[PDB]
Amino acid sequence: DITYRLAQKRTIVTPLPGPRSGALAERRRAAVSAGVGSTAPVYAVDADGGVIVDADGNSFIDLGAGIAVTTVGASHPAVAAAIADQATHFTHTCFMVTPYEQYVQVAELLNALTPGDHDKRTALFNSGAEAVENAIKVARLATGRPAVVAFDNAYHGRTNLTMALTAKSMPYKSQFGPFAPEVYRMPASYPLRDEPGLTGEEAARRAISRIETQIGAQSLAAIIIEPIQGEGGFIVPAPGFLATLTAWASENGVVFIADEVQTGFARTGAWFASEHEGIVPDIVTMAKGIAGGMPLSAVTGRAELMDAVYAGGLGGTYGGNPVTCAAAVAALGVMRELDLPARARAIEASVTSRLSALAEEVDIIGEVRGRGAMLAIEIVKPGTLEPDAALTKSIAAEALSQGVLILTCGTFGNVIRLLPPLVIGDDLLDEGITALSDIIRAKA
Amino acid sequence: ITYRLAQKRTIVTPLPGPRSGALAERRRAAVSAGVGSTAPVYAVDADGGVIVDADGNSFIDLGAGIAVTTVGASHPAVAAAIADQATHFTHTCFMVTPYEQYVQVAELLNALTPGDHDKRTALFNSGAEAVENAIKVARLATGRPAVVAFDNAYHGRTNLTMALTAKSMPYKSQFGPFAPEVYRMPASYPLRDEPGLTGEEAARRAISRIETQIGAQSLAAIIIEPIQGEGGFIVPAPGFLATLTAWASENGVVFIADEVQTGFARTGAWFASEHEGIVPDIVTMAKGIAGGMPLSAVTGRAELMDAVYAGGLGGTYGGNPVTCAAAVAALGVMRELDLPARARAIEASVTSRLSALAEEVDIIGEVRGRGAMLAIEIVKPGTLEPDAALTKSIAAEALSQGVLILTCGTFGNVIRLLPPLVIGDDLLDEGITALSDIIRAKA
Amino acid sequence: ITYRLAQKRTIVTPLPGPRSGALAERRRAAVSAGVGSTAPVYAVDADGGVIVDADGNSFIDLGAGIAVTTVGASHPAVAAAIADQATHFTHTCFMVTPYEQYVQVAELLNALTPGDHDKRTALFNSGAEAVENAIKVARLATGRPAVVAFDNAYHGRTNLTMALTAKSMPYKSQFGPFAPEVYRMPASYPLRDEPGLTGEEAARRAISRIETQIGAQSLAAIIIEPIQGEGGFIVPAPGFLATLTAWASENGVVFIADEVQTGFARTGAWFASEHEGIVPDIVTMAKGIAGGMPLSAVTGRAELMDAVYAGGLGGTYGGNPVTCAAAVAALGVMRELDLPARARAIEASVTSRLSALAEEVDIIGEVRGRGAMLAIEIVKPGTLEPDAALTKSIAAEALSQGVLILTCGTFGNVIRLLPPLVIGDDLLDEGITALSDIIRAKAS
Amino acid sequence: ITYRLAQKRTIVTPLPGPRSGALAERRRAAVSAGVGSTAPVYAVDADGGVIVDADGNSFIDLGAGIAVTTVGASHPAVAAAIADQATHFTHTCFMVTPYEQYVQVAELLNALTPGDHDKRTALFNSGAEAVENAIKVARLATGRPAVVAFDNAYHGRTNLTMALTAKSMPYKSQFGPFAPEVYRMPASYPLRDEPGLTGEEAARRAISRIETQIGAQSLAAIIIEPIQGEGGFIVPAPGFLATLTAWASENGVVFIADEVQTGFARTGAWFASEHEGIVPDIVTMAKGIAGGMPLSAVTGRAELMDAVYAGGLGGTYGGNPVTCAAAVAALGVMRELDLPARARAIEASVTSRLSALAEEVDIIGEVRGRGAMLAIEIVKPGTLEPDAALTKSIAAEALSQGVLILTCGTFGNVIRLLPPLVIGDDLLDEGITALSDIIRAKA
Repeated sequence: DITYRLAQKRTIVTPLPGPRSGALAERRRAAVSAGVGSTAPVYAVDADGGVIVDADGNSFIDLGAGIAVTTVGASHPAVAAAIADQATHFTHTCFMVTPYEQYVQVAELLNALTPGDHDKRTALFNSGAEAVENAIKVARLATGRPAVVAFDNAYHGRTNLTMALTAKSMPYKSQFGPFAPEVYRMPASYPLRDEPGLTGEEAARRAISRIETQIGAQSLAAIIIEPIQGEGGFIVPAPGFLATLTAWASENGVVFIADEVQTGFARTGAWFASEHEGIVPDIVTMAKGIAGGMPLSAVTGRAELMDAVYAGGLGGTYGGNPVTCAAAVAALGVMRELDLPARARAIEASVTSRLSALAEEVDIIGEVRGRGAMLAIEIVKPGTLEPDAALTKSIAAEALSQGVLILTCGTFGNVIRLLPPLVIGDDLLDEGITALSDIIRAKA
Repeated sequence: ITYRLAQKRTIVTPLPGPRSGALAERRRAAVSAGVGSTAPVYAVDADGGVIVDADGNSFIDLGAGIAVTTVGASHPAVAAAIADQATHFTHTCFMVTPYEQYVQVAELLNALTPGDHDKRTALFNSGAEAVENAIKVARLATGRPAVVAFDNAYHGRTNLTMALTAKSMPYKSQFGPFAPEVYRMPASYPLRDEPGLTGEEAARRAISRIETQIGAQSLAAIIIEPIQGEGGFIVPAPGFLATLTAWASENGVVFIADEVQTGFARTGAWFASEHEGIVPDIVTMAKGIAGGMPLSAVTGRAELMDAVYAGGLGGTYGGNPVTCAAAVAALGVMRELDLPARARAIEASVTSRLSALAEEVDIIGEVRGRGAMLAIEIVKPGTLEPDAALTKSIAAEALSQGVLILTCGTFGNVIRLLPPLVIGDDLLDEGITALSDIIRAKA
Repeated sequence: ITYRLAQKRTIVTPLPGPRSGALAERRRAAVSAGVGSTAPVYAVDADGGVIVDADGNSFIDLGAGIAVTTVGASHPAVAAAIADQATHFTHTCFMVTPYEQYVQVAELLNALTPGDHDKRTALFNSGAEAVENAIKVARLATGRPAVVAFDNAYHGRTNLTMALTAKSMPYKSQFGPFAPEVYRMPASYPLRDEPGLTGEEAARRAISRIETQIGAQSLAAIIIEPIQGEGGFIVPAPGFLATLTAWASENGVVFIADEVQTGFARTGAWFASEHEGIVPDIVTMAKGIAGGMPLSAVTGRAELMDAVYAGGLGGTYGGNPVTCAAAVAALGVMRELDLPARARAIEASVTSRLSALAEEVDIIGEVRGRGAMLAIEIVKPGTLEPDAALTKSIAAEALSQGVLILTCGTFGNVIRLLPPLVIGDDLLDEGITALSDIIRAKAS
Repeated sequence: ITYRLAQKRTIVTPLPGPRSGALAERRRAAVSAGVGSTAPVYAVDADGGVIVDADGNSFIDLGAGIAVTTVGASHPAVAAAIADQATHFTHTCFMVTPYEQYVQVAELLNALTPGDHDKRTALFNSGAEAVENAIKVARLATGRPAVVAFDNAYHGRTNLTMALTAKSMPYKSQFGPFAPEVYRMPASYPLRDEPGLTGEEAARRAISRIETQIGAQSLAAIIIEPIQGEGGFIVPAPGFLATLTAWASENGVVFIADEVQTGFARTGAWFASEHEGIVPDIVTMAKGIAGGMPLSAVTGRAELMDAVYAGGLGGTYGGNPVTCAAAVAALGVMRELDLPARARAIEASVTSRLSALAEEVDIIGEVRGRGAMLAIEIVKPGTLEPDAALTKSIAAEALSQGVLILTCGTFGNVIRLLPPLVIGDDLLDEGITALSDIIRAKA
């Protein structure tokens, strides 16, 4: 039993964008860099439960959660109350100047929540990119080795190094280099497009062989991978792939970094997606869902790695902001109290079965995949695995016109993803999935 | 009657006290040793010119969280704006579903930054991210690879911002290899440069080296702080920056003023670039912008900022709507209270006291800075040999006396003053007197 | 052919013998341990198909000093040209005072390389320097930063050529960090790729990855060996290279054929590119060019080669007049004796013997190559699992029997044949019979 | 000494003449425009102090092919050794089948380089390859990433040696991005540095910057030319190099003396390091080593050179046996004729003439260099403003008079003298007089 602040309804009753959104768009185009861009042409005034309400009073079904961020809802009252309260005491002291309990609380929670029973420590930053940057810093300093491996279909951020680590050039990297050195890309696992029948273990062995031939373990500080590749297309590795990699890394003194920026915090039907794989990452990176929408990120890793860095080596002015920490303590509480991991598993069950039935009735769905509330359909030309990015975009755009916000992704631009807030109601989620299904049938 | 906390220095327990000590045991068990903190006490409230710790001690705050809480660390208008926005939405991702608060901040920054030309803004979370994105814009817009940064510079802790940062320890050491095609040049450091060197000559020396070693046709950008912050509050010789900007303009090189620390009233103007009469092609901002909340900005010529293809400037959290609400409020407070004028008054009163102290002792090599960004460089008597150990000792003794004062510098020997601009005259005077007494004792 | 030395295999002392042993003691006391040598005997003469050591042993030379002494290691016309030029001048620095010998080599190479289009040449000393300068031309001419190299590639031992080289040990390990904006892609390796994979499809896979991860607009050059040499004498599937060159041409990307090892009669044509029907934008050359002397060349489209400002391509020694005289003489010998035809005859006779041998034993996974650049890949029986130890043991046993045969391979399990093309039928037959007997002994 | 060619100037056709003109047409049709040549005439013979062109003109050679043909460009012992080796074998690849000639050169260089400690050598083809391999040894042996090079340095035209080289045009521009973790530092340039700056202080300034910006624990190597060649024949202030080598030793940093240009009799000693009293950990060599043939060498402490795993230093052609035979012969000639002593005599006589000339004109800012590596820096009268255009015009006019003289310099305003050491006194004098007359005419 969840109580909502806003009516959980889809309501589209003006042109899109409406008049007030249009006036805002004119101001936006006059003031904001064209390099930014936005998926939706409407401007938000409220977001609660499973809806976004725009400046003209339209109410959209939110199947994006701000790209997997507002897992607890975009204005959860406990999160809002924690934010307001902390801000009355202090917005900022800089933890590296005058520390505070809120940062310590978050570190404690994350140390306990991440995989493994071993001794761990945490450092907090603002963005997921900063978390990745700092995990790489820890691995390089602790091992004394220079190279880092990242994978095909990877996405890790928009800083120079996280661009280096990211696989796709457009729109993340193109014209923004040259890039941070000693980053090597390897093949990972992509079941749909890899050789038929390839096992996870064999996919891992092929990557290991390439690493040994082309880099050498003695020069490799770290392997970084997303347990489910997010922007690359919600790619779930073949069973056995990740465990095979982690075993090799452990044998070779290489730090294994699981990038759980998108998969972390209930999203995949577990606290962390690494749990489904049985792996215990040496370092985990986190952001998005952590703080109920506020800018917080985290690096949680084996104590001996995290404490290898000299005092002052991990830094930043804002990181572990006390208001964002208060938001995180509250958001993590909500996840526990409402058992949002269980809710994600319920969503996997109901949505995957609907999408699988839809795939049998049309010919444009190449695969239904994902876990928990991180689910996707890959869109292809009938009778092939040829990507159809144009159709993907058209489906997403038609859904928006019908009042349902659905994101896309993928190395080839042809994946419709589903990232609802986990506090969405059954009826509104069903309405959104039905609207999408009708659009897919119409296109097929 | 107006402040929320008592504007008093109150030290009535050992430091750290018992509640801080218990928090510190927790902190050492949970938080990476790579982080570290200046103070051993844990904050529960910060307001006006004070920080109150978990044991009820009250410290005079001459750091502002490293130049961040310019409007105070819990300004009630900032607090109310944060609270209010959070009830509506914490986040939609501006790149997914946009919102007015981001647009408002962009409008405010386009208006506030130097120059009357057409500008656009993009928002991120940290100062390092702002610098990263300024470099991305310059590189894409010019089609050129190289970037120049300077001796004594500091720009952040990401791989590229480490590359752009001069000092290795603790910012860079063991964290490379670093982003390529970054070239370091000499800038202006009047105390330590050749006696009588003009800013124009210092700039011509840098320009000559740039032309010889890089070539304008390969250079996307020159990035410099108008007053170098972590490097030691180094104010360039007059004429230096204008000489550089003129060359950059003539050669199609993007000039980026990194105002992350200097920006927003701090130096007695909205931006420190104003003192120099320069109009930077791009300005980077963070710290003071949002009254303590994590927001950063890149404001630049429209033709540069709009050269980037849609989706090329990105990030999930950037321009967070709660942080934007905070910024709108914080910028309002700066205007309403005329905090630039306040910084100018602080410059006048504090610089004269510090200059008098410098004549009285023999360990102050220079008093420098502008507005409420003021510093003394500590040296061995009769020399300009840095004394970092003494610098550290003075700051630690100040802390034991209830006054939080930060240090910095390429050579670790600069005591800096970064008060919140809402500090009262009497409490600021008390803090400066306590510092002066400690400096006299050490000299 | 008249030979200077008796074309006989003669092993009549311990190996190494006493005089080689005294040289080896001096060598260990004076020469870096980082260098290393395959053979423990010290050369005093090399002619036709033999190497005569300091103790009078005569070895059958199936290596040609790693594909260098194609015209033989002391051809009298090459020696005469070297002697004559040294009497006039050893060096003036072509960039200071030019000379006809450099111009003559440039003219010969412009004529001999693929295509009828306008070309220019620049001369250097080593193959690595040629590759460096081909990359310099491509980067300057295109104004683009990135370069693509491939799995199994080898291009040299300078920092950038190490970057371009795939295998870490012993070429790269501990010698970084490496030159930036080098990206590695899969090429074609028929034995180890998916069974049935066409060259066109292998090329499409590389192209897709290049488009996704780099973007043509950032790509100055693709560099590939037409037959990968140190990587294991890997011949691409038919259609692979043409598919690449077509894409490169369409996208303004400079295509560089690294013919340092394949060049000059070696593969049964002047250039291996001819077998593929491709016309590279730039060709890099060294090894066989100057009958053993240190010369290398970059020959490319005039518009590319002349895009570089005067003084931008340089070096003190490059196009050394004595080495140029050697090259004019060597190229003359290749023409006069029709060494490409001789390479074709060696392919016919040796490939059929080696293929018969492969049916008789169970440790030969593949016989491959073209002309006199031929290889057998050694595997564990009934598998494609590499056997580097056995490969090494075969080569070592051959050396003990007076036959110098080199190895190579990404996995260290390729026995290669690189005879001088002036070897006699009888001595070549003897060498192959000795190798076969050893392989038969090991297959039991 | 007896010569093969007439030791005189002979200018009896237009320059270029008809045969050189025909060759130049062929050259422009066949050779990349990126190469370029100083002289428009084509060589058929070079011997002693002269170069004879395709039309029978004879030039006084004051360049030695850029400091290469120190023993003369066709010394008969060198030519005979070359001929003789080629009849036995041109190449076996030392890494496949080794040979005595490589061992002989390694032994000679181990003995000749500074210090009495245990050393080993590896051979390559070019000076750039020697520098590449010295950096490889230093990085592997120390396990550290960074390399320091200096203002005004030149080390070669490969990607990494371009990175190490200071001047962009024509060595680097548009050829990047460059090998990472190369840091440039100031060295010593007496003419243009602060008046009175000591070498020790110049080194202390570089050391300070290194410690601040890199940290010894990340620094594999410092590489410097004992006299910077292409940068303008810059001789460091006394004490500079020794101060650096002391610091490197104390901090585990490999010090590499790049003697590619200074090496082998050129500066009045076997190696220019001798004049400075330093013992470099690694020396790089090429140019004069093999009497014009393509050989280069890396000679270093045994513990450093042998730290590299077998096969880690390589190349197909390196230590070519014909080039090794040339080197044994050339080094023999240098010993037999005491060419280091000859270089000291040249220094004495030429420096005194050039210094007198500098007193008489107003366009020579400095006379500098050692041995037969001598230079005049050309400036605008009453200033140190470079005059590159005048420098070029002097060299061009000398060529028209039958004297081949090279230029160089960071600012393109240095006339250099690099004669072969077998040039006769009368011909060298004639060359210097022709140059002097031209310089007088210009002043």
